[PDB]
Amino acid sequence: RSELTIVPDFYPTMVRNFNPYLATNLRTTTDFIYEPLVVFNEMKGNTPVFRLAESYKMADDLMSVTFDIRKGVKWSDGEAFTADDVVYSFGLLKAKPELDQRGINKWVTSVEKVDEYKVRFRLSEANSNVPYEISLIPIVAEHVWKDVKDPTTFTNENPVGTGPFTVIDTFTPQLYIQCRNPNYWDAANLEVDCLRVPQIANNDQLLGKIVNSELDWTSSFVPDIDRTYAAANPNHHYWYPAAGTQAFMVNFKNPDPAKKEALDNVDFRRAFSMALDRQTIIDIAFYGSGTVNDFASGLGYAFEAWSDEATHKKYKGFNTYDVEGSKKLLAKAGFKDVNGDGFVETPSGKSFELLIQSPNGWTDFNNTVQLAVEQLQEVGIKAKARTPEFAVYNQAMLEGTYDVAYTNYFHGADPFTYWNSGYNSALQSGDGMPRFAMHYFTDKKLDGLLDSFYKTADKNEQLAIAHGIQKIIAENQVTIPVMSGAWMYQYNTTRFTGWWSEENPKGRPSVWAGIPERLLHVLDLKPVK
Ligand SMILES: CC(=O)N[C@@H]1[C@@H](O)[C@H](O[C@@H]2O[C@H](CO)[C@@H](O)[C@H](O)[C@H]2NC(C)=O)[C@@H](CO)O[C@H]1O
Ligand SMILES: [Mn+2]
Repeated sequence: RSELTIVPDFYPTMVRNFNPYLATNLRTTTDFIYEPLVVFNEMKGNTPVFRLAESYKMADDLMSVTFDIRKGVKWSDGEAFTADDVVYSFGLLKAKPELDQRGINKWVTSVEKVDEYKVRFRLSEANSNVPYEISLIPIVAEHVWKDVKDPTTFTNENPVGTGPFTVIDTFTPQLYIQCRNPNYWDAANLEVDCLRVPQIANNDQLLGKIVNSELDWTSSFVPDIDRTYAAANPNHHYWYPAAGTQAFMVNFKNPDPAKKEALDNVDFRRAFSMALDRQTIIDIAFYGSGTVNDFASGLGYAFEAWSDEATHKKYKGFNTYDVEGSKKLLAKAGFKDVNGDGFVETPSGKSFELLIQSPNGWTDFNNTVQLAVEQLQEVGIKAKARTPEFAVYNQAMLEGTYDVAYTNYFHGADPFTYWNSGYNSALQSGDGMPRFAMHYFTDKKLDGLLDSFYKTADKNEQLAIAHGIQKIIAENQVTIPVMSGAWMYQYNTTRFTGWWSEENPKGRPSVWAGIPERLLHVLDLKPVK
């Protein structure tokens, strides 16, 4: 039996939860258990790869879109996959908005069933990118979930899915094995029988295992990769294609008076920013992987084609290592040390220590925070590294109780994914939404520009919109962008072949939940002969 050992996420222990709509589920639920209608290859310019849906047609006015369901597709329990499943799934999100992870309810007014295998989504507002948005909403089995009294707490321990791996062959606190859907519609193209998911708590435990070659597919941070991982075995391979932005997010509505006086001050944010030595952070915390990001808007040099150089040039200085500039700005801004501790107090003389957040186990981020704390001390800003578990880290943000958090973002073929997910105030409310836009800075014009991006197909018009987004975010130094990272990815050729690589760059190679292309990738693998 071919078993592919994968690590899409860390856990202290394995807790059986296959609910695609809950943040507490196993990260092998979406894609593998519940296959999407379509999987957009974001690397290749967001090209749709059709799976459960055969095709789709967006109306010319961009106010609706139809999807043709592929006939002959079955749930793991033999029942047919039809339009009823899609209709029910979005209806569920309307019934329980906490399960709405994309904020899709705002855009989709209704989801009508044209026929057994055809559904039509009607929008509340024009969005040519709605097909992409729809593709990220998990679709569950209506014949099963209609009998579930409370979907919000349903752990779905014995899942019925459309995906390649639905059989829970083994489940212990330290390991679970997800095997082949006995009724998979694309069975002929699946050459991997089981997904082997061992319990790994953090980057330290992962390193020990990966160098010992007991893993096949991973996307973790690995220190000194060449010496410690690559040079240790000819089957140890990796590929780090460029990815999105990484930055420190500040909470504009921190409940502490002193902290809010600091964080909700653009001069302080710029001074915080100039204190950071971005290159040293990349060299030290990331071992030279990644590039400096001195775009106040967080755009990143990779997307320079979308940048208005003038805007970049004007705020670049506030996003460049400059100790003297940082201290001079703090002083000019009225931030001074009035109690002899070497740290600046707020203008009203209040003391504060910024608790910088980064998830426990994410050593590359943890090291970045500590480096940042030390760099901030140089400019007189008092801070301390905190490493709460991801759940806590994430919660403190949805609830706005954190101070500062270092984080990465998802990355698309253009800056929209980044700007929209990291700044649209619509994504700042609602349980079930990610952390990305939880800085609590809001602007009507910004939201308008963002929401207008896909209302037009005129690239020159979209560029004009992009420029408008750039200058609002840059002007307000909403976050403290630091760098553009990469899709960390490691593969072992000991047991399987067919992996994506620089030489076979089919798309984002990551195995993390949220990278739907992982379904396509796994379907390219085959055990060694
Ligand atoms: C865009 C995003 O939020 N991606 C998340 C990933 O960062 C995260 O993976 C973890 O990222 C850390 C920071 O680079 C790594 O140190 C850590 O090793 C890595 N973990 C694994 C298992 O690869 C994943 C998983 O938590 O979630 C994504 O949402
Ligand atoms: Mn002081």
